[PDB]
Amino acid sequence: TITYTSQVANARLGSFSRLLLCWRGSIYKLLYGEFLIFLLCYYIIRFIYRLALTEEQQLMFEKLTLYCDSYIQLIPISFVLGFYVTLVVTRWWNQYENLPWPDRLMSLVSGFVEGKDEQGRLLRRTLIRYANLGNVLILRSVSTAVYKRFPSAQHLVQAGFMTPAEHKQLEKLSLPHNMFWVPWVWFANLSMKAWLGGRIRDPILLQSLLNEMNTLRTQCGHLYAYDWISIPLVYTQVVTVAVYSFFLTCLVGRQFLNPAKAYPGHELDLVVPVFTFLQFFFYVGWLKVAEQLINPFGEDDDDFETNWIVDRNLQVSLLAVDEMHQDLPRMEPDMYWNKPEPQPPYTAASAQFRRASFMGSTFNISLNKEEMEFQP
Amino acid sequence: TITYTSQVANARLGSFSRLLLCWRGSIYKLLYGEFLIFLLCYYIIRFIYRLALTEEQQLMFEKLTLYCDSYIQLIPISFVLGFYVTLVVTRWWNQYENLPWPDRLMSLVSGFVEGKDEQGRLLRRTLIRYANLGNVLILRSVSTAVYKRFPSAQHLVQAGFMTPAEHKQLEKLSLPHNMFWVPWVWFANLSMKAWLGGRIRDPILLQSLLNEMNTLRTQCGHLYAYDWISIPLVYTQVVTVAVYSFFLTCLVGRQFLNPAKAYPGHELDLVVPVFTFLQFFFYVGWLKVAEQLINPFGEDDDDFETNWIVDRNLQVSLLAVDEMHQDLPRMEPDMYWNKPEPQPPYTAASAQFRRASFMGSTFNISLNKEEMEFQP
Amino acid sequence: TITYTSQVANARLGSFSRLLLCWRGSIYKLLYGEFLIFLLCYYIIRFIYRLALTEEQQLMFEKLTLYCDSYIQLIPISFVLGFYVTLVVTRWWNQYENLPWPDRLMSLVSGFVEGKDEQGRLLRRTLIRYANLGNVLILRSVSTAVYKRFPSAQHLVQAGFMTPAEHKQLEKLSLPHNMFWVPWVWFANLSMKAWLGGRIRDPILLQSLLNEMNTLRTQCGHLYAYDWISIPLVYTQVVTVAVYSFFLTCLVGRQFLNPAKAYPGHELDLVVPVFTFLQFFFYVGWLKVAEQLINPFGEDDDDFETNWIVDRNLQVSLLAVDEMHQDLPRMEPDMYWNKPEPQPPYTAASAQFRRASFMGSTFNISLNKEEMEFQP
Amino acid sequence: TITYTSQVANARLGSFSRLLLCWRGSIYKLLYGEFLIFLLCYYIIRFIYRLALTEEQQLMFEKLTLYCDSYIQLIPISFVLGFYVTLVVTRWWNQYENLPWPDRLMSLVSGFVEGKDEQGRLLRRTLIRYANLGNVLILRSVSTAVYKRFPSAQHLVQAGFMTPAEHKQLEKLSLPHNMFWVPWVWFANLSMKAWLGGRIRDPILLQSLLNEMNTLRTQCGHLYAYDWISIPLVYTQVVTVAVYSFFLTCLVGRQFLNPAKAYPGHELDLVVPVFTFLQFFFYVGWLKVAEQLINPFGEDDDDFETNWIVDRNLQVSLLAVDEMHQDLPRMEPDMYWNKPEPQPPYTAASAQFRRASFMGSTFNISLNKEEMEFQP
Amino acid sequence: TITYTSQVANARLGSFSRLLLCWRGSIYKLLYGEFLIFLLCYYIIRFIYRLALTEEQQLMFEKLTLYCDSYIQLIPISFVLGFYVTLVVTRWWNQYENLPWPDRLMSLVSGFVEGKDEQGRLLRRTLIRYANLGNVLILRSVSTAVYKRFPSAQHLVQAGFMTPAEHKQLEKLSLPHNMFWVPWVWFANLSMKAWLGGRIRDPILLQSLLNEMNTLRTQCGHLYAYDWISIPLVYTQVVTVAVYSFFLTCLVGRQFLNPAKAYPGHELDLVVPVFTFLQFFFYVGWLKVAEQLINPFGEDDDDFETNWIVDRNLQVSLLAVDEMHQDLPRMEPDMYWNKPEPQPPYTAASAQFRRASFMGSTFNISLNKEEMEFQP
Ligand SMILES: [Ca+2]
Ligand SMILES: [Ca+2]
Ligand SMILES: [Ca+2]
Ligand SMILES: [Ca+2]
Ligand SMILES: [Ca+2]
Repeated sequence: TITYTSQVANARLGSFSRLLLCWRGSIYKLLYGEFLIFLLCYYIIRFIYRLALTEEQQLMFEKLTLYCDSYIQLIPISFVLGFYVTLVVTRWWNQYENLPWPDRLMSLVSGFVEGKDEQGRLLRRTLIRYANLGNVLILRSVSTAVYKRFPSAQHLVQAGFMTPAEHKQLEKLSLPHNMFWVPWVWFANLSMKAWLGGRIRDPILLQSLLNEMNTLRTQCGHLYAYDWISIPLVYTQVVTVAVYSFFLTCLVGRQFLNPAKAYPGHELDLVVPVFTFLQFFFYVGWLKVAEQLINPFGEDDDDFETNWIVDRNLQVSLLAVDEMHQDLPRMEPDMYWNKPEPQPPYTAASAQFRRASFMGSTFNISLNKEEMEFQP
Repeated sequence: TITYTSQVANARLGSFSRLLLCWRGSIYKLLYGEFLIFLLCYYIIRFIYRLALTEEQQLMFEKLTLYCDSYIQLIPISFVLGFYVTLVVTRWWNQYENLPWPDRLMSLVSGFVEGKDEQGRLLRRTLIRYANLGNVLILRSVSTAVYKRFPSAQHLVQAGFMTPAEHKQLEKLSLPHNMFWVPWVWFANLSMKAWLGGRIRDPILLQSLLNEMNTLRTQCGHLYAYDWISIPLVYTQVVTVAVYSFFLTCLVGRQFLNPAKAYPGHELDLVVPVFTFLQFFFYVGWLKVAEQLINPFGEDDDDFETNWIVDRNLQVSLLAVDEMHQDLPRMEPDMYWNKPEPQPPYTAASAQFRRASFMGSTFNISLNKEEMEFQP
Repeated sequence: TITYTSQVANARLGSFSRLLLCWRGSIYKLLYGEFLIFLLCYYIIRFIYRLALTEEQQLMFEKLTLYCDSYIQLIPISFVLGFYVTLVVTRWWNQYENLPWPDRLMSLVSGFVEGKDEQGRLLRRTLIRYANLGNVLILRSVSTAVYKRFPSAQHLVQAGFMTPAEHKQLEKLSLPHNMFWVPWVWFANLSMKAWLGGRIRDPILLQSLLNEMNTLRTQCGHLYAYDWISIPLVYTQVVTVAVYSFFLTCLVGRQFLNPAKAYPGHELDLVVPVFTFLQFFFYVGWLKVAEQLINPFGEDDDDFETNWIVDRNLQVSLLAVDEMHQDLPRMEPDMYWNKPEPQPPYTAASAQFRRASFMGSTFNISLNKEEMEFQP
Repeated sequence: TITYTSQVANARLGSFSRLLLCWRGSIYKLLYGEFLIFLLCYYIIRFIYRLALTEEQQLMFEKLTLYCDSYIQLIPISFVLGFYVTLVVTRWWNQYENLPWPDRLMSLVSGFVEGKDEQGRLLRRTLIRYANLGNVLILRSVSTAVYKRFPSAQHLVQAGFMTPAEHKQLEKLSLPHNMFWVPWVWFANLSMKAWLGGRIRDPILLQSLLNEMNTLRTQCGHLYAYDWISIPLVYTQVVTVAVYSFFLTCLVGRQFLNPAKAYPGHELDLVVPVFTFLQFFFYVGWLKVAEQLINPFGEDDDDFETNWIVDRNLQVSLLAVDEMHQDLPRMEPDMYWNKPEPQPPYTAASAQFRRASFMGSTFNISLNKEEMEFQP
Repeated sequence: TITYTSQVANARLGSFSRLLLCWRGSIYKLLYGEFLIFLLCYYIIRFIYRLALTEEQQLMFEKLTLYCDSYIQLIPISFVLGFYVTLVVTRWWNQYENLPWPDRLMSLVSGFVEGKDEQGRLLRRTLIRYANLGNVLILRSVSTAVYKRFPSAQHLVQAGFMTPAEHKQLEKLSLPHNMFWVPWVWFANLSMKAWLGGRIRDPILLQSLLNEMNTLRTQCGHLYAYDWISIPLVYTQVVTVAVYSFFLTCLVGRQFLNPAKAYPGHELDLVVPVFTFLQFFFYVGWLKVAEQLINPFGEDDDDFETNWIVDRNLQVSLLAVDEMHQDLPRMEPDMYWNKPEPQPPYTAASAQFRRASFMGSTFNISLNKEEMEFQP
């Protein structure tokens, strides 16, 4: 993930132009190889035309170039690119929104599962670890970076996400499917056992715990669904062929012809086709947006930091359920204990951000005395 | 379903160009016959024009071709196709999202329904089987593959999805409607009976079970609604007529005219309309996307794997509710039992994915000593 | 509602072409009268120009055609139609999604409301009938077909949806508003009475029932809102004028002038404007899609089957709450009682749909021995 | 709000054409003044050009007209208008969807708040009046019509929405913010008091009441947010500048030049620029749609009927919570008491709407005996 | 945040025209510097071409001028700008919708947390302060104005949002991540303590409180996600490159060539490219919309008022949980105590807004005696 929120916080002079001096996750980094290939082919064709071709062959090549330049518009690359990229971006944000965060579940577990002793600590840690194990299983099934980190269940055991007993259990229940769903059944059964054993005081608390776990399960199922059901290959091929055919046509239709013939478009000859290169950047970068966002769990610069998410979730959930359980800061009267209208101060750099309350768009409407009189 | 997520994980050089080589569920497989027909018609017209027509006929044909060429417009067809395809793709993804997964309900059943004895086993299995039976009924109503697998309720009984007693009850209840709703009423009544018999210990747990079952029922109802209420036939015919009128006009407007006549745009006389064929590929593939995705439960290569979904749901739900009930791995302290900040290790292949935590976009904002001072 | 899902299940050769031979709910059926009027006007203008203009007249009619045919492009017909029809289709699907289905509420009632005696039967039937009565009241307020079926509350009483006592109570409560909301208050009060009388065993069950009933009420309110708040009249008029002015201009801009004049494009008199007719079909059908879907509760072929929905809902809900209450099939061990991995059989027609489970896109990633080794 | 649903129920001949004869909430009513100003400017410029200008001044004006006519483009304005109007319409429908309806809360209050005596009547009426008071406060904050009806809290007291005691309490609680949130705190505290006093029999019922009240609070907050956070003024100015620059250019670029000059675009002047006026109609009406819908709580014809909504909500909620409390129609067996399959009759006007049930798209598939046999 | 809802309440004459006289948050304020730079470059190029080039160089520049003009298109730029700006606007509205408001939680806390003594006051205030502290932590993480107001946790303690004990606890819990999640765990633990101590009378009320707190936590997590996962830098660079390349080509393509050369479209030599400047305004403002809305928490005119939101939330929540707890206005019969149909009066200004109730679109349908007769 490449973040430039701090850079684009305000709409300053050349705000988006300053972002053109970036390399990581940039259009240059994404399409420099394709641009080099296109440049090589373009200049190879140019040299072939100027040198190898005879006079009649050159005349035929010039007619071909004029014809290709005239027929290029008949490729609606922009229409298809816009629609396809919109679809890809929507799927990308949905896939992010389906990333499971254990914060709500961990707060519920810390609040509800009682016991400051070893048994209570173990129960809370086991529940949060089941949640994290399910999340990590789905993530390693759907993300190449997570898979490289944990290429096997033995790797998961060594990393601490799974105990040897849990690994042995997963083996006994093994079925010819992805077993990311097992930790949720484990969580349900362990929560029921805790409620029956008095560690969870009420069925409403148990139900809340299971509701949070089920929300996480739905998120993981959505991640699996996005991984499995790819965007239609036919649609992807349609967009790809459009872009590639456009630029393959440009390779012959944007060659500078010998000025001796003085064709309307080719009176002046400069070696570099600057506007063809600009079109290449525009269209191929538009395509690269989809090429990078189609699988947001790869190893691209703008792909999600799944490994960091996993590490942070483990740390935060374990800390919340173990060290933060029934461990609260001292409860004392606050700064505004007897202040009817608290007014937190402003710093010098923030004093200009003090605004009056907005009371509604009708607040400033002016009416006469007779206008406001109720009628019988 | 055709999956290429592995292939498109990273935005490598020519990633979509590599996908262009796939055959299954591809644009070539979808439109080769239509392309053959279009090519045959185009070249029949060409041969007629250049072999049979007299001089006057040829002059009239050239005038008509020049007249036709101006009519062809890309904007209207592009708009109609883009909107129709966007609607079709949105409906296709919604239809997938309405596929019922019994994971949440099965975890709830495994947790809440008590009893390791034969009666408890039977109760849990019957509940999960009612859920799966409703799912399979709707799926065989809406999916041709599932229907071919289970062409009759007797086939459902033979496959083990429905018992002879359940089949008899369904026949007794038969109404002139799709009876896919009966298993949900059965599930509600059986859950109420289990709660009254002490197998379910709390009405809160009963309510959670019924909420999950009702979510499944709503998903099945959405599947039925998508199967029943097709996209407006008028809209489908409008898009089809747009595409066919465009290409029928092309069949003449794109004919190469005798270059001797020195017509404005017909200098070069190639035998193949390369750009017209590229337009055919793009637009007919865009239409084929909607043709394939309009009914995602058919037998297309890109259609859903309803049979696999049914089998996996049955196996997973039965295992969870029967073998996984109150069967948990030993609860023991984990690797980070007394590690305040656990740090799971990284492998050699994943060490490059270790990232520092993102602490916010305002983190790096610099302020002076005076700027950070509160004012009264 | 015209269903062609079975026909468009697979993307076959001419899949959408075969849909052009349909009559009910078709473009021809929708716009044949408009096309006939346009054709009559066009051929009246042709005859007027060819046999009523002296010559200077003919010369000015030519000049008017060579002007209308050129400024015709000024109309943003495609943009307007696309953007308006997208909104119309979205509203149409939302209106369908707000159709109340009593399946969840009826399962909840059948389960929760206890008593196999006459009083229990009456209570369950009365609750489900209140739900159905509210649904039918809103449907007859918003749908012309349902109103024609039940043009009065006396008709509702004669049809069995409302009791004479309920009709008298409605007349007693009558306010100068649509009284479709009364059955929901009746349902809430009857459920409270049933809980107080011991027929409902728990406030949690009562809350679940009221949640389902309130979801139904929200759906009915959304139906009322869609009926009341029509799409902006200015927005509809803009698109209507855009289409009508375009096709009124075409009447004089797409005429075949005298070939003697040798006007460019006007040299050949084909009599029949094939492309003008194709454009008429395309655009007027794009507009007819919105015309038909703007009120999905009218009497068009593609409008919702509100009467069938009412009948099916009544029958299904009554059966579920009366005949199916505490009436379950015998609970016996299933076919896979002791089968760890059940595998339902495949028929000959479906054997090709047996697929290997998808284990994730990272499943086939290959790594070296050192790549998978954890580092310190 | 202008309603034409009954008029557009069926897609009849000229269904949308018949709507061009309406005045209220019409494009004519919205843009007639702008059209008159534009016409005056156009015919001032035309008369200056053919009268005041000298012989070479006319040539310069013709050159300017051609130069301007070249730069009049449809796609940029069309695209910006489409996107902006789509956003405006989405916000308009969301703002309607956030209008609070007290129906669910009133049904819950009537059911749960027990007691047919004076204390119970007062409690139920006070709760429903708190809900209505919050709704009215937000409505008078966000709607000009509601503000004009109730320009002060004293007006609210006189109208009966607030008691003098509630007005005094609001004055005591006065903060420098909009105080529409106070009635929700009042409702929560009164509900807790009622539960503690035995009037509400269960904390589950209390929770349901508070959930409905909080849903209403969220709707009111969304209304406040839409009132406060307007669409970006930059975006509005961009769209306005696009439209106005277009039609300011059209003032000179669409003048009828001298036909004798034989200019390509001007061989026949019609005095009245019919197509220019049609473009003005289309684009200015498209912009006026957004102008009217940007604030749907104004006083336009198509703006929401907030005053009627307030009146109806008050009347319906008070009736439901006071007169309909534990007042049910006599519970008696219905018409289909012992009818296994009820079939309500059809009138002569609706007999054609009787339909056979839809059993699924796979119902009609035909399979051979060998094809339907399960394989080992 | 710039509000003009009161200005655009009604669609009046020049409604959006009067919005062009605004400076704050205006297109002029956003793009004046860029327009100045573009103008300076354009006139530098013009002066060079007109006073420094020789005859042959001027001829070459003239040819390059038409070459550049031929290499300019509007369709792709409009398409990409429209889709990118739509995405940015959707994200902007989502980011606003994820701003946490403590209204529902504060009402629940005031209702449920019992006790008018100091312990109860302290408990309620501490819970509401935990919610506000979490909100403020996320806000200072994601918003530059809030960060400048509270550049440190010491600043938060000095402003009263955090106590010294809470600050010490946060330091003790410090992890290498954003610690904005700690207050939710604190809230859950304090709520559990309050329920166990009898301050919360029921686990149902506890569950409601925790559900509201978890909704706030989800909103804060969405704010963090929007701050962290920026829109793809490739997409941003693509849009920026499109716009900037378009105008870079325009710099030379829109130069006014020497009129003496009588080029196709350069007869006039207006010194100011009025239409090029209008296009600059249009497109650069369309881009500046996205530039301003990409980070809605900066310090732009149209950016959210996070500081005011924080202050208002603190004041309102503290008042609601402390002073408004069990402090209700006297419950007395209302104005319509025994009026079956209350009719609040209308003022002279709003008398015209009194409307008859909408009874549905089928209300005015007319039927015959035979038509409305039920059939056998
Ligand atoms: Ca990727
Ligand atoms: Ca299909
Ligand atoms: Ca209709
Ligand atoms: Ca308005
Ligand atoms: Ca900003």
